[PDB]
Amino acid sequence: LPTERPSNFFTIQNSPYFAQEKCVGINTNSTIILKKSNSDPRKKEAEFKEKNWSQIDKKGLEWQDFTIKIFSLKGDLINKIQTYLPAFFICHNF
RNA sequence: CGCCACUUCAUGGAAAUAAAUCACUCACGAAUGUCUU
Repeated sequence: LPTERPSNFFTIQNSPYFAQEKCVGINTNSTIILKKSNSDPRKKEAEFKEKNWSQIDKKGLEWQDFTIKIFSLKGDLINKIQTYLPAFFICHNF
């Protein structure tokens, strides 16, 4: 973990998401750059580059509670949506 | 823990449809109804 990061910046080290593996490494385009630490060999330390953080294709975003608005002039459609909406989100990922 | 990327870049439908297609006014008015030898 680089010990200089924005307060909203967090990492999931081992995840099934294996795209964007170049975001941590050697090249200057990487968001987090690993170089061999001084003194002791191995046990490299990481540096956070905010400029590369901005130009990342995908980010893991978690928000507070947010609203979903469904509009329909058909009352029976809305009431059927109300029954199935809690089940729909439980059964699906996005 | 180390190392490492490929793939995909628009199809289907609608392509004009109805309303009004000339309306009103003037449709001849005035002079001459014989004149001069």
